[PDB]
Parts: sequence; C-alpha cells; structure tokens
Amino acid sequence: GANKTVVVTTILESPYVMMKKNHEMLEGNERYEGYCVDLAAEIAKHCGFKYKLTIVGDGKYGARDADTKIWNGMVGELVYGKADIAIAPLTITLVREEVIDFSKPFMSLGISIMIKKGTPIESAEDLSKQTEIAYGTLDSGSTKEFFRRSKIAVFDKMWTYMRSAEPSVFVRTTAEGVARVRKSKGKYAYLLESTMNEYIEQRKPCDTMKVGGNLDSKGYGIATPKGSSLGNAVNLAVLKLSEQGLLDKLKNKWWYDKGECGS
Amino acid sequence: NKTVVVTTILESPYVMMKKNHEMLEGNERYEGYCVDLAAEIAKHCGFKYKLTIVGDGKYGARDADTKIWNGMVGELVYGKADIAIAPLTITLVREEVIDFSKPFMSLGISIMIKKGTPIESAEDLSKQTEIAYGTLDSGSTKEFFRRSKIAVFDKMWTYMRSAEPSVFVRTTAEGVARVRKSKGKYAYLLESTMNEYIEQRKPCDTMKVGGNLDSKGYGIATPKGSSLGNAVNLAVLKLSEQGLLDKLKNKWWYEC
Ligand SMILES: C[C@@H](CNS(C)(=O)=O)c1ccc(-c2ccc([C@@H](C)CNS(C)(=O)=O)cc2)cc1
Ligand SMILES: N[C@@H](CCC(=O)O)C(=O)O
Ligand SMILES: N[C@@H](CCC(=O)O)C(=O)O
Ligand SMILES: [Cl-]
Repeated sequence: GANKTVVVTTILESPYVMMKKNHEMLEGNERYEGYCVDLAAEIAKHCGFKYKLTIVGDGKYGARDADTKIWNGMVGELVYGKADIAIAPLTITLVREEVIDFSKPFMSLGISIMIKKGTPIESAEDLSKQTEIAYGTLDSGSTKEFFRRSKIAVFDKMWTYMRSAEPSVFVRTTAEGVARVRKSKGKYAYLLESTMNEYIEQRKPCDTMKVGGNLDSKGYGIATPKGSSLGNAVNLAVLKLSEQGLLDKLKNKWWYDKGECGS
Repeated sequence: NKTVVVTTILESPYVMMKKNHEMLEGNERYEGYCVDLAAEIAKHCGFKYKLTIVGDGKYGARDADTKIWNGMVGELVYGKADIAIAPLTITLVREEVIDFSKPFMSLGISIMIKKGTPIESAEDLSKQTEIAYGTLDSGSTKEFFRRSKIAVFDKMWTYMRSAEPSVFVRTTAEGVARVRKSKGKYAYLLESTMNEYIEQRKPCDTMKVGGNLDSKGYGIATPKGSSLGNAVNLAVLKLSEQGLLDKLKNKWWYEC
C-alpha cells in the first residue's frame, strides 16, 4: 500500500542514542543524537523510508521469559508487532535469530571486563578464583545469557557464583553497572561488551579500565520482524555503508573524536 | 537426500592437501579450518557432502565486459556447487548474486612486509616507489582498492593498476613467495587472517605492519534463495556460541 512511517525501536545507551542538550525544546527524532541515530538516518536514506525513533518502553534489549516464554525489550517490540525495525547495539544471537531477522553485523564486539583502575584483576580466570571482588552483568541481554549457557569451565564457574550472589550483582542498565564499578572502591567489576567498555574508558573521570582479552567474538545487527519486506534492503545498506568506510567514521566520531581522557 | 557439493579453495590453513594425499581419496584428501568447519556444518544440518576445489582456483569476481562470475562465486551462480565453505569475504556485489550466512570469522585487509622493510603503514607505501606492492587477483582486496574514495587507498590503486611488471598475483602463496624473494622491494596486501598465519610459519621472515585497513567477515555462501541457507546460518551461530569457532581458530593458527 502507500508508504508509511517506519517505527524504529531503540534504546537509550551512550553513545548509540543520547538525549540532545536542549531536548526539552525539541520534538520527534530531533530529541536524540548518537551513533545509532546517525546510522538510522543513513539506513533510511539508502532504503528510501521515513521513520520515527521510539525508545523501547521497558528499557531492555530482549530476553524470553523461561516460564511465560514471552519476549521483552526491543526483541519483544518486533515479535509482537510494536516496531517495524530495531536500530540499536543489539547482539546477533541464535535464540533471537529464531524469532527475528538480523542484517549482517554493522559492528563487532566481544564480552569484556571493566574494572576501577588499580583493581587486582586482569582476566576472567582471576575473577573466578576469588570472592573479595564481586562481579555481574546487565539483565535481559546477551551477556547474561552467555554465562548462563556456557559450558566452558571458567565461565560456568562465574555464572554459578553470579546467579546466586547477594545482594544481586546484576544491573538494569549499563549506567548502573558503571556507577557500581566507580563507587565500589574496587570491590565490583562489570562484565559488558567491549564497545561500551571502550566508550566508558574515554569518559570522565577516566577511572575505569578494560582488562584482559574478549571472552567471545560477535556482532550487532539491525533487526526486523521475521519475513519483513525491509530486511533485504537494510542488509544491502549495511554492506554499502561498511564498504564506503562510513561505519568506521561513525565509530571514531562517537568514541574517539571527542573522548574526554586525553589523546 | 542428495550429496551436497561443497566448493572451496586451497588456501592455508583453511584447506590444505594432507601428507600422502595422493594415495587418499575424496574428502580425506584435505585438512584445515574449513575442512573441519564443513564437517561441523554438515553434522548440524544433517547432510552428506563432497568437498571440491574450485576449478579456476579463484575466489570470485565479475568481468566488467562479459559480466560473467568466476571463482567459487561463479560456481554458485551457475549451479556447479550447492554451497561454498571457504575464506570468502562477504561483499555487497557478491551479496547481490548469492547468499551469505552471518560471518564465521572476522578480518581486515593488512600489509605484509619482509622483515626490516622500512614501511609501517598504507600511507608509507603510497608515498614512495622504491617498494612495489600488489594484491590477489579476482578477490575482495583488489576490488577494495578499485572502489576506495579514501585518498591513500585511491592513490595505491592508481599506482598498482598501471605498475609494471604486474604487482597482482594469482594466489596468496605467490604473493608471499614474492615478498620473501624480493629483498624488501615487494610488499603484499592481504587479509589479516592469512597474514597472521604466515607470520608464525618458518622461515619467519615476514611481518604484519600497521592496523587493518578495513573490517569485515567471511561467510558461508549458498546460491541465491537456496533452501540450505537458513539451516547453515543457524549452524554458524550455534557453533559461534558454543566456542567451537574459537577452538578451530586456535587449532589451525596454533616455528616462530
Ligand atoms: C565491521 C563490521 C562489518 N560487518 S560485515 C557484514 O561487513 O562482515 C563487522 C562486524 C562483525 C564482524 C564479525 C565477523 C565475524 C564474527 C564471528 C566471530 C561471529 N559472527 S556473528 C554474525 O555470529 O557475530 C563476528 C563479527 C565482522 C565485521
Ligand atoms: N547488546 C546486548 C546488551 C549488552 C549486554 O548484554 O552486555 C544485547 O543485545 O543483549
Ligand atoms: N577472502 C578474499 C580472497 C583474498 C583476498 O582478496 O585478499 C575473497 O573472498 O575474495
Ligand atoms: Cl605429500
């Protein structure tokens, strides 16, 4: 039928999507800025559609409840028909691929470790062999599922500890994880994606560090409901943007160009 | 069902002839990362398969004149093979004619020098002429330079395409040999995965310099609209999540 405005679900997560200074004076898409805002604009341009950015209601990436088998987060928006497309740092995973489509990845990352500087930890190994320094992950996302599902010894041991720790080591948002690392005098380390880790490492007060190698290797993709007519074009747009070097530029713009911890 | 025809390419350590292969037969002739991968994929998708080395020994490019596709890509496009399991780069032009799974490995274009060569970056290469440099024929690296609007890469392209003698090579091994036999006067542009594998092998006389010039992935390819596509993609994701892709990389990139 006639062209319709495309509903883009996304998540407030720096530096992917952030409230512009003066957002209280702005409306619609103008309220926001960031890597995924820029990406959304480029994708819409290359696929020839109009769109409306909408922050996911429950503020989550997406997990399926093991009881009700209901999906929440951005994945839920797509599965239940609330949004037409998701443009966010949304990790490509098997369980998600089974219910939604993903474009080829637009960004690579791996699970990694964030510490307050000087913390005596340099690996997942180290974390698992001690109990003084607590550690956890984001709720309702791909990192928690990674530990829950892992059959690798060190990671299995970390999960056994995490899932029962008290008080809870899990946080509802990345910002909550960061604050907890920053305020815990070295007694909390945070497991998050290297992209977010690296972004925070360049933010004031420059008191956090990525340590160790990545625990795994994967990517973010743009998601659409299964069998959506947008999928193909969006995949091509991502490949074109990648090959033009636009994704590389966008990353430097939002991570490094105006980093706050020196050159 | 049918025996799935797998096209692939002799490229270490992805696919290599085993020692004594001449008395061996069929799939047992070969070993390497993609050989193991093919076995895992087949097991997870429930098919039997026959590994075959691509006839012209190429990855895949479209002729600008004829617009015919060669290499593994051509074999998919013209129905000679059902699936390609090789270090085949996901690209826009290819994706327009065949299907790719989500990537099973990451890589970027990179620079290989003979140790001691006074070069640290692509920019260095482009600002001089004592040291010649080139790429593989009929693959994504050559197209990369052909299409780049980025100044440094565009300058390298301009030099490489008119250089005499030719700086382009038919196989990765000929590029590596060329770097080794050229007394520092030839540098080779190739994917970081292959660069790093070679760097760890004797005679340990080559080196990767600079960062990767780009960032991309290898994918498993099927003819456009193949029924095999979906299952293979779920297989790659499961293998990735189970840590198996990481294990295979550690095994084949285990001299120096
Ligand atoms: C820079 C962009 C370019 N993306 S593109 C489509 O041009 O290739 C990029 C992002 C991610 C990767 C990448 C490659 C391989 C792997 C496997 C280890 C896992 N693969 S998966 C889909 O299950 O996460 C993960 C991520 C490569 C490139
Ligand atoms: N990108 C992740 C969220 C971040 C994390 O889990 O660390 C996801 O899609 O679930
Ligand atoms: N992986 C490349 C071949 C090697 C190269 O181009 O450097 C391709 O699929 O074309
Ligand atoms: Cl032999």
